[PDB]
Amino acid sequence: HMKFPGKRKSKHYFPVNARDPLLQQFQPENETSAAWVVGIDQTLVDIEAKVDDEFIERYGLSAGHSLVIEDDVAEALYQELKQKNLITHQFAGGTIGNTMHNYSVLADDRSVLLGVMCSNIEIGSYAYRYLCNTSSRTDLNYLQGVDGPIGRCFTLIGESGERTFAISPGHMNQLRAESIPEDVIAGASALVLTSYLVRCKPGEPMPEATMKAIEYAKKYNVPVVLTLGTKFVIAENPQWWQQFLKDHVSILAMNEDEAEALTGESDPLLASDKALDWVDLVLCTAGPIGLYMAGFTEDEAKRKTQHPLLPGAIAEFNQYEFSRAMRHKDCQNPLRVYSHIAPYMGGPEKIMNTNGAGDGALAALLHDITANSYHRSNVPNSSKHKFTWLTYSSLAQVCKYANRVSYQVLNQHSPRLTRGLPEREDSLEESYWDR
Amino acid sequence: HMKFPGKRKSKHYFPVNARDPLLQQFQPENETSAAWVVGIDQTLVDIEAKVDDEFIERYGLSAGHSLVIEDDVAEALYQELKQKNLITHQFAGGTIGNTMHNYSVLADDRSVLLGVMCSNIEIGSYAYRYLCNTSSRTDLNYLQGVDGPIGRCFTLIGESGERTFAISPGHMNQLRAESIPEDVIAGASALVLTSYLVRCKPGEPMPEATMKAIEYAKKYNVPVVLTLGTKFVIAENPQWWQQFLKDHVSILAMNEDEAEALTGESDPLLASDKALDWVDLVLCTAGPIGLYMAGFTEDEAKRKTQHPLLPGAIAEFNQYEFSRAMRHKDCQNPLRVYSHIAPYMGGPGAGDGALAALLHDITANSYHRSNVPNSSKHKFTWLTYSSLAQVCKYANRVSYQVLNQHSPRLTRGLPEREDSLEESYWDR
Amino acid sequence: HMKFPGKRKSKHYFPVWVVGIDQTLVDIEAKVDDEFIERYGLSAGHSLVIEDDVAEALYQELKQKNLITHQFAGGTIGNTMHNYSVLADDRSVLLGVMCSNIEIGSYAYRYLCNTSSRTDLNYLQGVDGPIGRCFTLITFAISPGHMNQLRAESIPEDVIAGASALVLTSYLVRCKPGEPMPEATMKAIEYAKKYNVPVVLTLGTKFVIAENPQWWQQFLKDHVSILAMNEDEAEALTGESDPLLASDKALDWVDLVLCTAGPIGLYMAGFTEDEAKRKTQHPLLPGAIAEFNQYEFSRAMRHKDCQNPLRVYSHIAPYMGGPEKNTNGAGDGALAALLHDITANSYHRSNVPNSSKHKFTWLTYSSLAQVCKYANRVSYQVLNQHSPRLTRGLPEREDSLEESYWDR
Amino acid sequence: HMKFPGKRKSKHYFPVNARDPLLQQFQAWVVGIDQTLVDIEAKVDDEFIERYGLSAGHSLVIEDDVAEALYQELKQKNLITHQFAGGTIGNTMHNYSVLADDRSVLLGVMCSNIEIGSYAYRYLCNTSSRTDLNYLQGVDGPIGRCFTLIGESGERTFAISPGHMNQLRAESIPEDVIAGASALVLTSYLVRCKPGEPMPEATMKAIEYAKKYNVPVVLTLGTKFVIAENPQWWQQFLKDHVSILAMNEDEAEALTGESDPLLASDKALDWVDLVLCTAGPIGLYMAGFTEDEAKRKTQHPLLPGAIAEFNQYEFSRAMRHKDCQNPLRVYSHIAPYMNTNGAGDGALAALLHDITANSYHRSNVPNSSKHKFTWLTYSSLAQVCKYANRVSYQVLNQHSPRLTRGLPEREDSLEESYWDR
Ligand SMILES: Nc1nc2c(ncn2[C@@H]2O[C@H](COP(=O)(O)OP(=O)(O)O)[C@@H](OP(=O)(O)OP(=O)(O)O)[C@H]2O)c(=O)[nH]1
Ligand SMILES: Nc1nc2c(ncn2[C@@H]2O[C@H](COP(=O)(O)OP(=O)(O)O)[C@@H](OP(=O)(O)OP(=O)(O)O)[C@H]2O)c(=O)[nH]1
Ligand SMILES: Nc1nc2c(ncn2[C@@H]2O[C@H](COP(=O)(O)OP(=O)(O)O)[C@@H](OP(=O)(O)OP(=O)(O)O)[C@H]2O)c(=O)[nH]1
Ligand SMILES: Nc1nc2c(ncn2[C@@H]2O[C@H](COP(=O)(O)OP(=O)(O)O)[C@@H](OP(=O)(O)OP(=O)(O)O)[C@H]2O)c(=O)[nH]1
Ligand SMILES: Nc1nc2c(ncn2[C@@H]2O[C@H](CO)[C@@H](O)[C@H]2O)c(=O)[nH]1
Ligand SMILES: Nc1nc2c(ncn2[C@@H]2O[C@H](CO)[C@@H](O)[C@H]2O)c(=O)[nH]1
Ligand SMILES: Nc1nc2c(ncn2[C@@H]2O[C@H](CO)[C@@H](O)[C@H]2O)c(=O)[nH]1
Ligand SMILES: Nc1nc2c(ncn2[C@@H]2O[C@H](CO)[C@@H](O)[C@H]2O)c(=O)[nH]1
Ligand SMILES: Nc1nc2c(ncn2[C@@H]2O[C@H](CO)[C@@H](O)[C@H]2O)c(=O)[nH]1
Ligand SMILES: Nc1nc2c(ncn2[C@@H]2O[C@H](CO)[C@@H](O)[C@H]2O)c(=O)[nH]1
Ligand SMILES: Nc1nc2c(ncn2[C@@H]2O[C@H](CO)[C@@H](O)[C@H]2O)c(=O)[nH]1
Ligand SMILES: Nc1nc2c(ncn2[C@@H]2O[C@H](CO)[C@@H](O)[C@H]2O)c(=O)[nH]1
Ligand SMILES: [K+]
Ligand SMILES: [K+]
Ligand SMILES: [K+]
Ligand SMILES: [K+]
Ligand SMILES: [K+]
Ligand SMILES: [K+]
Ligand SMILES: [Mg+2]
Ligand SMILES: [Mg+2]
Ligand SMILES: [Mg+2]
Repeated sequence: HMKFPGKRKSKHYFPVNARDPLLQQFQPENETSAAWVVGIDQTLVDIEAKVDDEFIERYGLSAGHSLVIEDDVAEALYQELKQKNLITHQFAGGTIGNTMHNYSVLADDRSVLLGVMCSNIEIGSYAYRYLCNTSSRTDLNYLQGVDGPIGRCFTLIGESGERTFAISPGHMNQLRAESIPEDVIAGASALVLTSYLVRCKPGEPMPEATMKAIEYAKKYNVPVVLTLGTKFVIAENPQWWQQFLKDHVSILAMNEDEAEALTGESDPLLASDKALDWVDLVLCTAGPIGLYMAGFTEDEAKRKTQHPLLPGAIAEFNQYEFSRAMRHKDCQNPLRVYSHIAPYMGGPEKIMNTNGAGDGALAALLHDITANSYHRSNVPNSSKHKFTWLTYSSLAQVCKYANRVSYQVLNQHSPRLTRGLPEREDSLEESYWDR
Repeated sequence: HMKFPGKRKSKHYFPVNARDPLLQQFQPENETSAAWVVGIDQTLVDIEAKVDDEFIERYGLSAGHSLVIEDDVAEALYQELKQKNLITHQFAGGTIGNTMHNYSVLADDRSVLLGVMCSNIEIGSYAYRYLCNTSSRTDLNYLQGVDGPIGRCFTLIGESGERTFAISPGHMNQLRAESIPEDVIAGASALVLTSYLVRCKPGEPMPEATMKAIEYAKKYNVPVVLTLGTKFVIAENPQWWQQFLKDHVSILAMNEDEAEALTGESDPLLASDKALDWVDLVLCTAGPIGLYMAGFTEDEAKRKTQHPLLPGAIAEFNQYEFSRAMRHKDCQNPLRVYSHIAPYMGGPGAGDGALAALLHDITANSYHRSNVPNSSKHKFTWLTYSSLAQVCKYANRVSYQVLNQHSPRLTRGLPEREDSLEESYWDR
Repeated sequence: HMKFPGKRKSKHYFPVWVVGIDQTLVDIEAKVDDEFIERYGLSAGHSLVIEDDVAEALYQELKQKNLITHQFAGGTIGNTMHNYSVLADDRSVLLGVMCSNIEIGSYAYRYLCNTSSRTDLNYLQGVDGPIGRCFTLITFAISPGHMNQLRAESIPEDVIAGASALVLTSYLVRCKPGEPMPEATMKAIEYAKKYNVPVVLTLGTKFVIAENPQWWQQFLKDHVSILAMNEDEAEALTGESDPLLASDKALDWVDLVLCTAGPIGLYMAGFTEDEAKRKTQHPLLPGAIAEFNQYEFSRAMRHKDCQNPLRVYSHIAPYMGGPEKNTNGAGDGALAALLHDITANSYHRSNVPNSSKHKFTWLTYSSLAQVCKYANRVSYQVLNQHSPRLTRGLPEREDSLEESYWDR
Repeated sequence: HMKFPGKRKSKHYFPVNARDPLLQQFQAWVVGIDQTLVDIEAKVDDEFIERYGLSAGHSLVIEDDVAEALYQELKQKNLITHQFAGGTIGNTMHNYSVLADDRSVLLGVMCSNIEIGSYAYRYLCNTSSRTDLNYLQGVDGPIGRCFTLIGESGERTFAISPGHMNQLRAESIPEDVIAGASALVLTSYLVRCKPGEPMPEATMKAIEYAKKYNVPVVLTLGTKFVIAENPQWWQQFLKDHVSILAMNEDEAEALTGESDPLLASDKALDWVDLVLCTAGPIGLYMAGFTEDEAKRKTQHPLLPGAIAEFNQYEFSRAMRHKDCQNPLRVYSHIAPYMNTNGAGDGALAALLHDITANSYHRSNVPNSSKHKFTWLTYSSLAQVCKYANRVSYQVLNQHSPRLTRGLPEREDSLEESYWDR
């Protein structure tokens, strides 16, 4: 029942749901299908508000950071916002919670979320709000119970632009590795993680559970995906993250600042290319520069672009933009391919939410990767396969999609979407509304 | 931040978001505020499964009904479904929960639901599921706590497409009149009820709270909306329902059979017309016949159709198809107007979907009036933003969407219009 | 030999001048610290005059440490006439001052080597002093020199008589008293009324206008027919913070209004014959004036020439979502586009009396909506480049032969 | 901030404004010498031509008093129709900047005191904006006047009143300006001067710098008569100094002796590295050198000619004989698209654009496939002919030999819908 990733005209027909006539005389009586995506996150609740730069330093914060805070310092901040009646919005959050939420909206298929949740949920609470607000098709039944509160992210915006985060973890890192459902990760087409998962008070089991999901991920050949949580967290130990990506990660989500922190390259293109030594596919959100994508394709199946060749540190880096991504392991003679797209319709008027924008362009990519798993099980004999790809569409096309989604997330306050993209009406549908 | 009702090319520009530059020169120093819709329901959870028509009779059920059952009968049925591993789908339900859910998906604005909810919610439970599944923009913060379980609706399919429903109410009818948020209903553009709300064990407060919600609705001149839950519920006392509609209800949703039970008219058009004696606007879903709509417009502002004139018991009833609906009270020379549309693309809970579309159009008028009071769309105090012909176009398309899927709840709105610039972008 | 205004496909066939007054200026650009501004008694966002010796002190600090980045011709009306000639490929006459003896490498030298070719400077007036120096600090610091010494005898009556518009800036009355520039300006306006030449006015900062808003209003009624403006300059003139309303209130005094609303886009308001109304095919927009673009598609007339005048409005948003990163010279560019369209009407009427585009005494060649389209595009061009002066017109679409020729 | 040469769809992306966010994350002009001249155009009788010792189709110097008599009769009878800046190289530097929207430096003379309304004033108000005249030299005399005398037939006779136009001194040649250039442009008229005037000496000092810093030298011709006086000296000039030769069909027959344009250009290729000849209505030919390893063969039919199938490798980029390791001779010709004097002066500007474009794209895009070797032109000979042919067509549909309207660029898919909105 999954939607098509993007709005481009496709050469091959996409079924959308298995009840399709041609597909019904086609599929077997016993049909599995049902392709999904799973991620791990620190169950969080955003509490957004604008504040003075005085409010920032008064609580030991720095602009543009994501800093954890002590429990007593947080209650002091919580009380000052209710006193001054400064709170503007309360909604679900989490770099990966947002991503799973946006995935379900874009594809209208299920996503499983792994994390924590109050064992007893009272109405009107932060844990309650998290549920009423989470997307419908996002599945929260596999969460784990905790006797404490879920996490609170005090998103402080201040003057136009930089959005500061202050985290009251609560029990958000109390996820145990026994709570990782083996069967869910096996039938997944990607496992999505964020750099914030290692940031925890020592001894908390979240990292223990995260590595356990990766165990299952490797068992069943499920790509591991990683998004990053600010430049400062990474620059502390760049070589540790580098070593981590080689062993486990297969897909890397990133922005230009987070990337230079990892590679030492002020050029996103080079940072992304240097990253390809460690992972199979890289997405780099460069803010106003646009976004880049770098990955691998089979050298025999390369498709050369029809756009002008772009200049860059790597000459003509989009030369095979129209190739689809494969995992390095699945290639016989892997070839590096790169692509870049500029902001949609010249970008927004207002800078707005640049933090959750990257977390959204990622969801677009996940959609395309799931779509490949979905269309492969429903139409296996298709020209779209018998080569073992990673993405259903080409890098150029996936950029086209993810770029359009980021524009959606930037042009609104929240980082979570509630409405998918508008698809084209055919002639019949068009005349219907015009009649 | 509300979406536009339908996908038609509009003469007047719809702001969509109160942040629109053209609207901030227009907008005062303080927020202009969006509108919303509220409804009351028996918090329910659908539990779908196929069974024999033999299985139906084994629990005192009839094909095609919606029947309550006692707790011992319910625990036996639940155990038999888990035993044979027969359950196929579990999701949120309720005639009005669905409608409020679909409204939020279609409009992308907030909807308030009033009802019950376990005060202690354990993970994996039914009360848990209700939350994880309800749409985001549907607001459940105003539900009421209960020491019991929410309702379970066992949807049983009879192989021919027949849907039998077996209801284990639990505490779903325990909504108290104090729990009705007065301020929520005041800023609403409609209060939505379902005929199922009167079905409860004696002494339970649900009816008391219902009368209390309607009380607030009249305070602030909020239209009351009523959808019906089967012909059988109405045939019990059709003249009682008639009396209810005159006093309270302003908008009536129905299907052809539900209507015949209420008015005695096997012709939907005639039944709807008779219904207009009691309410201000009528939506009647006639299945494969299509769906009809009947309402009032000011005889001064009538806009005559440009489509061919249709034959029916009411001669040339679509003559003013293109008029907008008003409430009878707001009209000085009220005029009856009718419209009819056939199924989308020849045909393949649907009625509860076409209603949601109507709610959207009514909220859109409330939204566009607060953001652009100067526009030609408000020389008078209308009920719908669009014309009956246009509202039917929308509701018909939505019911088709609910038919082509299994569940009665939508998960994604309709495909929106792609302009020329977007097209070139994707085709690049 | 004039170009077509815009790149839109035209129903009527185009076969293929304007005069203005300015304080002859030369831009000298440099970026500086916010400390540098207060160190010389300046304020941000102004155009503040400075003395000749104080000007020499600022000039010298820029030469020592070499902070000057770019030097080019300037002046709100110098830019506008310059950009007009680039866009239309027709002549524009500029009136002002100029060193009577010009040495190679000088500032007066540069102004000539840099001014557009098709722009005609022969009617300038000689002065034994220097032209003006504008020190652009990223605020403007002005060393007037002799820029305001234009004498009214130097106003060529015959030039303005055969013109289709006279273009002025509010900066022409801002001068040390006793300098003759304002007198020369009034003489041009006197000539303009004789031969029925529309008067055009762009404004030079909110501060200049807010001092005595009620006076400028009266100026526009008597003389002005076309008003160029930005959103701030507009609130100062009318007291209406809404650009739509401000532009509307200004229509009480003038015949046509162009208001650059920065990121909001740009508005336009004018008059058209109620018989010749052409109603828009775009959605009706909301605003303080309901459905104000209802007749976006009418052509512009002067209030006097209408028998049943009707007010008509249009609004368009920034091109391609605005730029990536010079919000000043843009308005001075958007204006040039309007001039281009107005010249085209007098041009297309004099070369093609048989065409249907002259059924009435029009002001604009195109529709109000179509003109906004054109001016909007030019503003984007002025924003993407550094200087406020254009160097190449817009690219026009070629036929199939050009397509096939270049690809072959 | 330079424009792209031509309107063809390019395989490689052209940065245009060096701001372009692309090249910035990993982060060029042409100079010429001319006799400062002013065109004064007018229609005249065939009696008017002979009356001052002139012949139709020449560019003839005249005495100062012979000029004063001619000037006075044109004002008396009110015969002058247009007055504008001129000079075979003045046109070129002007037209280049119009087409490329980048700077061009011009070297010459100019009144040290310029009064309003004068000819020196007019020259500046009229010169292209982006043309830089700051490096000119001051002179205590009047600038040159070229009286363009046209007849009803169309013959454009030229009468030159040199004044001090040939007083350019070799010290006034800016050493560094020519160094960072991509071409040094000269005209056959620079050696033609009254004896003792230093103008030819200044030319040789500019050429010194050109070879010093490896700047290709360019040469355009005036009329066939200018060369037929001494064809063998011009030839000898080309070998040592010139790297690029500009020519038209008649000017060429006088230098090479070939009534066939193709052979003449080929003969000239022995002395210089690249030759362009304007063949009037026959079209235009181009000949040069390319690396034999990277030659790219045409997709057009092979043409018959004095050299059979001369367009066999039309699509190659041109190199200098010196820069080639194994040079190959390459030829191309294009016919007219869809003022016979100034049109050729325009096509030269077009080629300069492409040659600078290579210099511009090389400094901004060192990594591209377009700079493996050390090329001369950015585009292919077939593509370069397209451009210059297109420019010459514009020069004919207008009066003056200087342009005011560069080429109109192709409207995009996105833009076109905007203008259609
Ligand atoms: N315009 C455009 N096209 C893209 C882009 N990315 C990939 N393509 C094209 O899609 C074609 C492959 O179609 P599929 O990807 O197999 O089918 P799909 O329509 O379901 O995606 C490729 O062409 P091909 O098969 O090599 O050539 P052909 O056989 O389609 O002629 C490739 O050139 C893009 O960003 N823009
Ligand atoms: N095609 C079509 N049109 C419909 C339908 N229902 C109403 N209309 C037309 O819409 C017009 C009114 O526009 P509004 O309702 O005020 O604007 P809106 O479309 O943006 O809401 C009416 O025309 P009017 O105002 O009388 O004529 P005009 O002023 O629109 O020219 C009416 O004829 C329908 O089902 N199909
Ligand atoms: N594309 C476009 N068109 C606009 C715009 N504004 C006005 N028009 C249309 O231009 C037409 C008038 O054309 P002119 O303005 O005379 O011709 P032009 O193209 O040379 O300017 C009008 O209708 P018409 O029916 O085309 O004229 P007619 O054929 O009835 O005379 C009007 O609808 C705009 O922004 N974009
Ligand atoms: N249509 C056309 N093409 C010309 C002409 N002259 C040269 N070319 C083509 O230009 C290509 C080289 O492109 P570049 O010069 O590097 O790129 P450019 O488009 O930016 O100039 C050559 O093709 P290639 O790369 O070998 O061909 P392909 O593999 O791109 O098909 C050659 O065929 C001409 O007159 N007409
Ligand atoms: N998982 C996680 N998400 C975070 C953290 N800090 C901020 N975010 C989320 O990041 C998003 C903004 O980029 C919001 O959804 C925040 O709630 C953190 O420490 N962990
Ligand atoms: N992604 C990626 N994997 C590599 C690269 N070089 C070696 N490997 C992997 O390292 C292991 C050693 O062969 C195998 O799993 C390879 O696929 C590289 O450049 N990129
Ligand atoms: N409120 C309410 N909804 C019901 C009842 N019986 C069935 N439904 C719902 O009606 C929908 C099908 O029309 C499903 O969501 C059912 O759960 C009932 O008694 N009350
Ligand atoms: N709905 C409805 N109310 C009516 C009608 N005729 C009179 N009324 C009542 O008359 C009053 C005037 O609006 C209200 O009480 C209405 O309900 C009718 O045809 N329909
Ligand atoms: N006429 C005039 N132009 C000015 C003044 N101040 C700045 N400018 C010019 O206005 C342009 C920027 O809008 C630049 O060319 C400035 O040099 C002034 O007082 N008068
Ligand atoms: N611009 C303009 N002139 C007006 C308006 N109303 C009257 N006038 C003129 O003002 C003078 C006094 O009525 C006459 O010249 C009128 O034509 C108006 O709304 N706008
Ligand atoms: N430098 C120079 N230009 C000339 C001469 N004769 C004609 N021209 C110019 O050549 C152009 C016509 O080809 C016009 O601009 C003429 O002024 C001459 O002797 N020297
Ligand atoms: N341009 C050119 N130079 C040649 C040729 N043959 C020899 N040379 C000269 O020989 C030297 C080697 O490059 C240089 O001085 C060249 O100019 C030839 O065919 N063309
Ligand atoms: K890896
Ligand atoms: K939910
Ligand atoms: K009623
Ligand atoms: K100039
Ligand atoms: K006036
Ligand atoms: K040589
Ligand atoms: Mg991030
Ligand atoms: Mg201005
Ligand atoms: Mg020549």
